[PDB]
Amino acid sequence: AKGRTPRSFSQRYGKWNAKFTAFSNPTVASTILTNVAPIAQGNFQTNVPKFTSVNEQVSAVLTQYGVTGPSRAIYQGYGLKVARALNRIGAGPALTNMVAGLKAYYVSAYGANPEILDAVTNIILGSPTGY
Amino acid sequence: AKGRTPRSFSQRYGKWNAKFTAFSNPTVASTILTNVAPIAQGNFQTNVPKFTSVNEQVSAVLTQYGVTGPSRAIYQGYGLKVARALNRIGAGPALTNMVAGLKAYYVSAYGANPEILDAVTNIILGSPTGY
Amino acid sequence: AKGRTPRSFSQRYGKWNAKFTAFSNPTVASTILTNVAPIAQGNFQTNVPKFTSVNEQVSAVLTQYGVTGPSRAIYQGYGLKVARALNRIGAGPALTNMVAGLKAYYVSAYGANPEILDAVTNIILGSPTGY
Amino acid sequence: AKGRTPRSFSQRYGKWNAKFTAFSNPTVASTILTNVAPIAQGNFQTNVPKFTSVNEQVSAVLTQYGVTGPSRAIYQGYGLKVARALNRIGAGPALTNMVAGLKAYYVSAYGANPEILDAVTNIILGSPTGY
Amino acid sequence: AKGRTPRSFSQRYGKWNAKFTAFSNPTVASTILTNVAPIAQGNFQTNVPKFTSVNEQVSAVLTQYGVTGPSRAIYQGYGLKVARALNRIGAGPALTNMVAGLKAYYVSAYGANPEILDAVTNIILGSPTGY
Amino acid sequence: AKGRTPRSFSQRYGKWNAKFTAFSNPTVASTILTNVAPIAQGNFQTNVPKFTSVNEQVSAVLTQYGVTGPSRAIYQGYGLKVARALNRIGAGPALTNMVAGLKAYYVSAYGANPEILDAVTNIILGSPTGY
Amino acid sequence: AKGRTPRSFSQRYGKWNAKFTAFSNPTVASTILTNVAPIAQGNFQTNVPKFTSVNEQVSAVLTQYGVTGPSRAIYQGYGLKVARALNRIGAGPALTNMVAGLKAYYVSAYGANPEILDAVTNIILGSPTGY
Amino acid sequence: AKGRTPRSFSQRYGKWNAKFTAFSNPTVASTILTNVAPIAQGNFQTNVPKFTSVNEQVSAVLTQYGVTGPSRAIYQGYGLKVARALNRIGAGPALTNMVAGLKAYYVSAYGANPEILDAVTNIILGSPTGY
Amino acid sequence: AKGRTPRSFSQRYGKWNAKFTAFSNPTVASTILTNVAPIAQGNFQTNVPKFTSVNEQVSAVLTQYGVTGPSRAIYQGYGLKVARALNRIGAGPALTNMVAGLKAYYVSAYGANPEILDAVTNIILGSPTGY
Amino acid sequence: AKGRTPRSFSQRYGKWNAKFTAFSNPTVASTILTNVAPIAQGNFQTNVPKFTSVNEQVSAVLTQYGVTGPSRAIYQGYGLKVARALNRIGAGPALTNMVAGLKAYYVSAYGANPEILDAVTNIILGSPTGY
Repeated sequence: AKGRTPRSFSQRYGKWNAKFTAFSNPTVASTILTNVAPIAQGNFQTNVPKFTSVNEQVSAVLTQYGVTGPSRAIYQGYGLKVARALNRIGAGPALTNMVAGLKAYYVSAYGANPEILDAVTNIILGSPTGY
Repeated sequence: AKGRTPRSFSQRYGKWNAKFTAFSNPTVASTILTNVAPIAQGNFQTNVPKFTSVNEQVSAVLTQYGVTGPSRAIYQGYGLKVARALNRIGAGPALTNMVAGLKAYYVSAYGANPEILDAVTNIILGSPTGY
Repeated sequence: AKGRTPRSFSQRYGKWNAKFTAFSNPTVASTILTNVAPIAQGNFQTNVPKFTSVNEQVSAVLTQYGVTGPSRAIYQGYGLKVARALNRIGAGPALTNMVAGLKAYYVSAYGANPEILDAVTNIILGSPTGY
Repeated sequence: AKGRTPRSFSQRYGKWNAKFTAFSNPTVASTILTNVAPIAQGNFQTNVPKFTSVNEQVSAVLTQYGVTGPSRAIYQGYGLKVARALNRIGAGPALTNMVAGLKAYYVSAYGANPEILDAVTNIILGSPTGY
Repeated sequence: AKGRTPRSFSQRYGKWNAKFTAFSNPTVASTILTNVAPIAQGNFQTNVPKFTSVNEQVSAVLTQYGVTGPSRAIYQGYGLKVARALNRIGAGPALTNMVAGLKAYYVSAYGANPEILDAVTNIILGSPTGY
Repeated sequence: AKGRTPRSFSQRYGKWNAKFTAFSNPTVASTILTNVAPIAQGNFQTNVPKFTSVNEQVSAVLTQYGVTGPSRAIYQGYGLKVARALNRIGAGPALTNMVAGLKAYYVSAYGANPEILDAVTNIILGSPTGY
Repeated sequence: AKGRTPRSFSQRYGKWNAKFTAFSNPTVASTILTNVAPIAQGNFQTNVPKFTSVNEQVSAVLTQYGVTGPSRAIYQGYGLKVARALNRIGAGPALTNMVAGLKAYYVSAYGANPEILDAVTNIILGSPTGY
Repeated sequence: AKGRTPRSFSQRYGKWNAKFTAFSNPTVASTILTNVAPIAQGNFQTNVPKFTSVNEQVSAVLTQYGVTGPSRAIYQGYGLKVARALNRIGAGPALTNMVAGLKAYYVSAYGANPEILDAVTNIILGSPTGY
Repeated sequence: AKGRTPRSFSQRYGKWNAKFTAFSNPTVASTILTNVAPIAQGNFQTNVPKFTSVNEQVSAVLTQYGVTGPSRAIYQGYGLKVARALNRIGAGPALTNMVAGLKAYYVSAYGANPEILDAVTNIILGSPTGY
Repeated sequence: AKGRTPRSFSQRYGKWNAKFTAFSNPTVASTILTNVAPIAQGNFQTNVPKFTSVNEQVSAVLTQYGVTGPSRAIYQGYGLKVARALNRIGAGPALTNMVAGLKAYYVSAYGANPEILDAVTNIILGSPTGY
């Protein structure tokens, strides 16, 4: 019962502004954040290492291909994207379909190199295709 | 002088946790949010109508094709993605490159229909390719 | 969701000014800095030794070549730049590309001597080219 | 009488730690920042418009050449670098020397396109060489 | 009766440390600085414009000769040195002696260019020799 | 990011005045100075003996040449100058260049005696030229 | 329903005089201007930077070509006109048509130089024709 | 002594804001407007009839050529432009140059018809060229 | 819409008198001036040091040439005029043109000495011609 | 006893700021302006007609030479300049000298036309040379 009726700009803005003005009260924000602190810490500790390690391995791979500067971010980004998929749906044919989709995305929108995308996918999933 | 040295999971977690604990203070959160409220309201008012209108137009287009349920989300998402591109870099060859990249992304990763993607790109940009 | 919409000068100034005013509060600044103090100390302790060593060794090299005064800053700066690259991406073909680019930068913009740049690169990376 | 005797890692660390511990005091930070707020606002207002305008113009130039994603950052960064030089020393032969050095830097280290570098320095300085 | 008897390291250190420990008192420091604030402000206002103007003129001169980076500081420093002399002893034969001595100093110790030193002392004093 | 934009006299005066007014606070000054006290003591103890010994040796040398009164300060100053160089850059060709430059400085600007300058350089470095 | 019936001189004068006499009331003018002050400030802040930047760039271009005095105003005006077009309709074939028409206008009516108009169009739009 | 030193965006905005805030005071606006009312009425009375009559004559001319809707505004605008010129500088060769420039302007930018432009300038000035 | 219609002496005088009478009101003058006070202070602090320094240097140059009395004002005037140009348009060919024009102006109208004009433009701009 | 001692920037600024802060008082400004109103009116009435008539005559001259736009201002200004001389010193050899100096000024610094300057001088003084 959250997205059942259409909400126009006026309604979205009104409700967003009401909730923002409410969260800016000292007691409201303090209470909410102090109560959600341990769960947030647990979620960070559960999820972030899988992505920090991907950062480190993709850095190792990018240094061997001579990629420097902001052009590194491209492949770093792609790697993180793949890791997200592996975290969300697991390994299997769906992950293969998403890896192909992500490679097409990056190659045709951002001019990424298919060879370095294969190298990143190999360091993350074990195979260039990911089977 | 922000992303100059590599940060491991320990350093990221420690700094994120220090900042999250600091922001949970009543005075800190209330002060920051009460100071940034008008700029946030202005940015919302400046940016969201361009996306609410895309929502309504793509809804109208999707009803003409019989798309129902979560399958609508796919195309809605695509539309917003395209709108984001138009908002960020502007109209021109870069926009056509990104539209082609997004079409490849969605068709090959999420099994989207090319005809409905063309119809959505037409209602948003004016032509299926976006020239 | 940080650099997705373009920000004009008035928006940048409004947000920067709101945040500067919020941080000037005694409670906000004291809380944030007292929370991030141990992490800042740890980052300083892990990173700065690598650069104090470079300072010492480039000083030793510059004394043997007769460089005095602000002209030492030139080469000191160059050295630190190279060290930054080594701290960021590691050794390999990428570090080679960046060392060549930095040598071109300094020789063309600041009238540096190629021989002393080779000497600083030799004392830092082990060889003039840096392989 | 600031950089006259050599400082080792332990001396730099001790002094940086002393000053950082002192600034974390509520009264010290509050006083310093509340006193320097108007001058910081004046400096922001004097300087930042020159760079936001460069951002917008280079965005326009980059959309006509088909550059998307983090590849834009490269050229954006280069443009800002050039603007920095024009703000520091002004127009003249020194600016020509630095523009040549910056093009060498970016082309050799980050693999930039010479034509797009020419277009960016043309929208900023008026000429590809910058005379 | 200030520098009449010789002081060894132990005596210099004892007295310097006594005075530094005394000035660290809240009342001592606050009283002394609050009392000397207006006289210090007047001294600053009286003296600094003569050197800000020298900075701007030497910058205009250095851009015409293609000097960039730390190599500018050399000439900038020389300029300020000359301005110091002009402030202290005034124009006349003593100023000529000191200009010759400063040129010898800079050319022999820091590898400065005689032509740019002539241009700098010409923008400051009106003549390359300073007569 | 400290000397990247040009500051005029009004900006320099505004920031200097703000910082001077802030430091005159009892808590600000007392906290900063009490925090930097041990590091300042350590730096004094590390550096000042090398200069008190130079004072003693140059005084011994000057008594053997009949130098009395303010004329002693000249050579004393030169001695300290030379010692500064030795403490900063070390022994080598750069120290030779700086000793030659300082000799030219003193002989041509302050009318010092070349023989006594050679004697002071001998007592400090071990040779008149300093090799 | 504003421009539907023809209005002669006496009707325009009667209505203009009525509205001007009404706005001269203290309460009327005070209320209207106090209510529109924030929106006016916002419109100024969003629009004027784009034109001040044009002023500085065209000033730089005109100094390089030797234009002095009121003859500068000519080209300044032209530049602003071009900028106005880019603000209103955007980049594309319509902006090309408007730029060609504006060049024809100024070269025929005000004796402007075609090559300096090309240089102004180049600093503003990126190209002499502005494609 | 009004346009002698360059004003940046912050200076223009500051002065415009100060003046706009001052004018919204009840007494300031009321006084200024009730003082300038008779002079404004006189200026309106002496100037506007020349343009109302031009509007009527150009309306009559446009109805004879079949121009309807917003396409009328074009020529109406053109006529007023010519009328402004005849009011500012008078009849003569300068008016010939300006009429030629205005025709080139409107024909190249707004796609106006040369025949209807000749008819409008003939009903206004007496001749198609305006001699 | 300020200088579009010609104004005779009666209109200029009537409007000037109305505005002078309005400004003499206590509330009007007080509000306007109190509102524009900080911007005026900032503009004074921004611009006047450049001209105070020029006055001081030109007086220094004039004492060396034996110029006394109101004859000094001539050259001071020239100097200030030159500084004005440098503040307005910048350095470049346009400044060369205006310096030549100012020298011709002063030599032909006021009987100034060409060599002393060379000396003044030398102390201000760097060379007698000003390149 | 007004210009007998040299005044530095801080003295000029302090006195100007004192007088400006004083004049912003309601009573001070009101009293001064209300007292000087009739003298200001008389000075305006005595002087401005001589310059409005010059404006009208020079407009008539410029229209028959084909001068349009901002280029008119040049000659208008020149004319006013000449009229100023005639109002200050009157007719005679000094006026011939100033007319020659003004023609040199305008032709060299602003690229004015000698023939149109002759026509302006002839309509103002009766002869191109002004004898």
